Amino acid sequence: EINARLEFAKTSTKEELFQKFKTSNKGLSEEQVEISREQYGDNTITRGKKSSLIKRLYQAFINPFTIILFVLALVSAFTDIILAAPGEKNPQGLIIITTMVLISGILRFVQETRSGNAAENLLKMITTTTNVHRLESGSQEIPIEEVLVGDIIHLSAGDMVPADLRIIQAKDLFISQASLTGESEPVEKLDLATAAAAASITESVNLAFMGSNVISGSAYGVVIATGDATIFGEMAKSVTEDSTKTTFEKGVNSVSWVLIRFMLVMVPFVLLINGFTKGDWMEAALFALAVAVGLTPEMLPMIVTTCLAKGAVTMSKEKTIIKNLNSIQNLGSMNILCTDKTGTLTQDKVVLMRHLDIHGQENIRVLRHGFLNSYYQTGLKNLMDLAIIEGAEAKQDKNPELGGLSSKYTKVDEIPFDFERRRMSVVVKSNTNGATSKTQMITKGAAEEMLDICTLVEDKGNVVHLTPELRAYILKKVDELNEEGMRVILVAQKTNPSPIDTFSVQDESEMVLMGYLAFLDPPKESTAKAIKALNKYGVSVKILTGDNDKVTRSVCKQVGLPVDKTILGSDIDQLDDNELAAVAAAASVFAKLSPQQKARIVTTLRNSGNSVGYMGDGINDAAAMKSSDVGISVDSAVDIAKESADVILLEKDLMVLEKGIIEGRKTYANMIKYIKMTASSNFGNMFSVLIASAFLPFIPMLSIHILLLNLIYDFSCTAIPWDNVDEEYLVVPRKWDASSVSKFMLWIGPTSSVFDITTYLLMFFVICPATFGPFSSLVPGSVAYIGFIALFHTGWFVESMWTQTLVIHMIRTPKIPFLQSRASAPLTILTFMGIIGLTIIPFTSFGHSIGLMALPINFFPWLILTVVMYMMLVTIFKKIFVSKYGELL
Ligand SMILES: [Mg+2]
Repeated sequence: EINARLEFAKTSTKEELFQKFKTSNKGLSEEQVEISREQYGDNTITRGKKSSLIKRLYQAFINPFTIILFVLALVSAFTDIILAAPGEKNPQGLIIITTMVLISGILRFVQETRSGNAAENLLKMITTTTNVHRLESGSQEIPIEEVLVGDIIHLSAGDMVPADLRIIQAKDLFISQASLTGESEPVEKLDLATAAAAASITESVNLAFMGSNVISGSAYGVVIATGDATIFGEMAKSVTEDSTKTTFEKGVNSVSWVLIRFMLVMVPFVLLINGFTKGDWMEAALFALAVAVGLTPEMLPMIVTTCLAKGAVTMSKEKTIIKNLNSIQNLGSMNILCTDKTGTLTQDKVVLMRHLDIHGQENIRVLRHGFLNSYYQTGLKNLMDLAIIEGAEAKQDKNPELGGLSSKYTKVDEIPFDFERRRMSVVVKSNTNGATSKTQMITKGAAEEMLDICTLVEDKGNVVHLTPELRAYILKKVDELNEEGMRVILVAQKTNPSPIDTFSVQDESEMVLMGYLAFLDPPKESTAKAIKALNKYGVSVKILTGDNDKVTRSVCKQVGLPVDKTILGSDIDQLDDNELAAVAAAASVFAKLSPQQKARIVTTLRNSGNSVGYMGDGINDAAAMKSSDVGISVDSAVDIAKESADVILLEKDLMVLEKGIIEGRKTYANMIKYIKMTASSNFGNMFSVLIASAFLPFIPMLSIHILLLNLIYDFSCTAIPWDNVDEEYLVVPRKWDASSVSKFMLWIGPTSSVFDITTYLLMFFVICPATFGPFSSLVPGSVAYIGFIALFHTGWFVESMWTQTLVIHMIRTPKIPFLQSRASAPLTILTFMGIIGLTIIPFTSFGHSIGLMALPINFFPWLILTVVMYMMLVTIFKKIFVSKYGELL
């Protein structure tokens, strides 16, 4: 029903704009922006649903880890605050676990807010801008999201349409509406008052809709609709963006499920054993609560958030400004990099340009027409046009036949560039006249598309007829030049369109071929170093380009790329999906493709069990970028690429992409390392508790003691994001896993339980009796009894920390530590400082308040030996695990 406003804008004219038409200095636009924002709408991106925080927090607080923390608080409530004996009502754990629940839920909500699906500027690090002219200063580039009905945006070459907009000024405006309607050939728009309600909305020669990227031209226009009211909004309503890529959410939930399984197995066993043997069911509940607290690694979401933030910040610092947080996982799993040859593999700066006649000799007339075609072009200026302009300007002082053409001629019409036609045209004319007949129609483009258009040739000394022998001769010379490494463009010229109009493809015919211009794009100085690094790291660099095969093969061979059976688009059309997948999985250089052929190639490669990353900086490559699993682009590019991309790069270089991939991999490597280490250590400690529940007459450690141990360990594990990772782990694309975590827990876990039992006995027979006498003689309620219990708890507290935090330097690498794989300095410093903090805790007022005590100095050397023994046993079990289950982590 929104079509009423659109049809009203299409009909009438600028003279009937109740919502203001004149603006940018007089339009009453300083507070009407709020009226338009509320009454009309705002530029939103609402896809299928925007459930408010009322449901967002509801679904974020039912996370399995949050459920575990809540049930820990509930059991702590149901045991330590209500069902305890009278006088034994000490909450402590209730509040200290509710705080953990809240700190997990808030961080999970923050993550899910900035976690989305593929291309989404949720982080808002880098964005896309529109040249708006508001009534304060004007000419202020603003984000596309900050656009309201009743504003003017100037549309230029490459500028994506901000919102549903009505054209006000039009100068050779051509926009590609293929992103929403098809028909990749650019559609011409004009400013008029025609009504013509009978239309499929697509044409709308007066209306420019959202997503219709401007191929060429300069045009001002007023906004008539914004937000989901735009046709882009109804297209986004059909979300169809759900994917089955295992991400951080599923991995964290699976780790929580492994913890749930281990708890559901162990806690009932401990409860049954204690209740049936000791006859103290409340003590059994305390044992179960301690086991559940120890097994569950609280302060895990904080570590996950730290890892994600560190990865995002580091990737941004490595000239790789990422988008929605799931970009890290998507890019880190890239098997195939499908890029182009322009810019990525070649320094686009053309240093070898040639203006050649039909024979192959120099002739400045061709350069003159090329300069006329380039300097009077409203479209995107590529390297060829810039090289032509610079060379002509540098040589103008020598031969003034090129004498300044910027003022002696004035543009009067233009034909844009279509991939179908491969030729761009301009009709230029002298402004001062002097001949009353000068309307040249210079056209520059490809080889065969230009030859099939021209009907006569030039040079020699005459306008010779286009003999097929001449056509074959020109084509063969062009092929020779292309195989020499230089790309060539052919120019044509027609004259005397006395009515300066009717310029269609029909008028772009029957021309005189002046000659061809040759340019060389030298290969980049990164001589396959980036290519070899990507191959080492698990990325197959495939080239998707539409240029001639000869130049592409020359460049690829110069950059050490495989010059081999190169599939052309003509073959791709004949090759069905199965054989196209076969050749794509085999070939690595694809030349002379179409914007849709690249999309088909990417789709088939992805569907053949792979992940594809397309890097593009043009209007047409977005068709394949949206078809790619991870979208990559440069900052100096068109908006249709950046909006559809995910890995926007501050510089164009494959090494930047490689470093971004490495940092993204390191994020998950450190995350899974921390998860495995914490889970295995917790399993070992609680398994020692379970196996010693039948002997010790007291709980080995209080629930508050284990909780503080875990909190200190986790807050000292915040340097895991800044931890060095072995190259052997960073050279293979990897995804989230939980089975390896479970194997690590069940294998490298009990090796700590054995020495936990050793420390149990050494406390119950060597130190606590040394300070209080034999425990059997100790009477319950005495100072000696409570002192014995507190000293045992403190001893296991200190020993457990010293073993859990110092084993990180060993289990981090599957190799010999400190000999082949050193740790990170922040990790070591944080480990040492946390260990000192825990060792100093029981000697202060915090001890004897939680239940700790000062320890005898004889207790320290036993720990010095126990830690080393644990290191050795861990190394043995680590080599066993590596050689048995393939990899350690
Ligand atoms: Mg331990």
